[PDB]
Amino acid sequence: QTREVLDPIVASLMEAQQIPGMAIALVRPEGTTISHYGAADRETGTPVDDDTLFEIGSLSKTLTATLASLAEVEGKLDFDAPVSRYLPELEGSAFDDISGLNLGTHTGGGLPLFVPDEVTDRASLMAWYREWQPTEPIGESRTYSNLGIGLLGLETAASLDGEFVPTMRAKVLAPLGMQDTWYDVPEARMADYAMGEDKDGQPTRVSPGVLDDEAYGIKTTAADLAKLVRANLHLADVDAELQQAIDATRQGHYRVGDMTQALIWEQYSLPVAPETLRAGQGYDMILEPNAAEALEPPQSPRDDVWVNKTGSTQGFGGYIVMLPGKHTGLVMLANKNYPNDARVEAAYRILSGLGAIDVP
Ligand SMILES: [Ca+2]
Ligand SMILES: [Ca+2]
Ligand SMILES: [Ca+2]
Ligand SMILES: [Ca+2]
Ligand SMILES: [Cs+]
Repeated sequence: QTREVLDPIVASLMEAQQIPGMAIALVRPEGTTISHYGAADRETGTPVDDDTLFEIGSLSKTLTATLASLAEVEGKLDFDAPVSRYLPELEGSAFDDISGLNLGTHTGGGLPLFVPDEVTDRASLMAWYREWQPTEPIGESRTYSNLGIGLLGLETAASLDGEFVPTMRAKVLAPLGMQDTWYDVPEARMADYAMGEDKDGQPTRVSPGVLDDEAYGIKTTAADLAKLVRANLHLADVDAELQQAIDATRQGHYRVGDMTQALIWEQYSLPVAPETLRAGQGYDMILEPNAAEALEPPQSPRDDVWVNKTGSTQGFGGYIVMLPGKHTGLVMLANKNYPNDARVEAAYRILSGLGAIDVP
């Protein structure tokens, strides 16, 4: 049925991009369909199944955003407040002028993409933040950033008086029922941990690193992510504060050309062209500063949009698309880092094929 539309697109996708295995969740009002394809590990041939864990990379950022938003709903975190209010060890730095909202929208003054090599632990990280000088106007320019969302994770953890991972597990993952979601894959589940393949056909698995948890560290199943997506689409029953936290992550905060930056989530008004989506996932959007105009009539969550987030590691590639107006969402996880253009095309074809959008 749904599988009739889905399966040939995935097969062609996996053949065209030589992806060993995929896990796919389609969320709709009527229920969720989970599909697994191919091998969790090319060398061993172990099949992808209900238990297979995939590195989701920057998809992790949506959880980080969600926890941040929940701290805000509980009144423990103020989004427009200076970051140094919750992290006094940054008092007197640029983070007297940068808010948690800036960090969640990548408008923190040009805070760079990658954690620098000199930063090896928490203490060298906080020293790096104290000394860093903005290179872009705060709140007026977007630079996609691991350091920024990372800091939002640390700001959030302080505001909740807890450690990031257990606090995420207790306040977001457990209540969403996301029990196959891990930051550090336990020894007992290593057999379910899919092996990544890089662009050269080589086995690869993500290494620990500074701010890994906050920015890119999650290993999970497609079904678990579908639960986050379910909740975003108002198709789950969750704690009222959690739902409100989740809803607030889709508030539009900045216009960035054709893209609206919400809280980590990025969105486009419908109808959207695939080329517009592709431009969102390209060099010009991801790897350059883009002018960003604040929406302070803070836009209420919209029901006429394409909401998405890509996430990758060296050996993994993931994509989440939500269409709130159609109560429809799509999660695609692969143990290959294949081009974002191809993720976009496959998503669009799936959703168009399902009748959830129209091509012209
Ligand atoms: Ca405020
Ligand atoms: Ca490095
Ligand atoms: Ca860590
Ligand atoms: Ca094509
Ligand atoms: Cs768990």
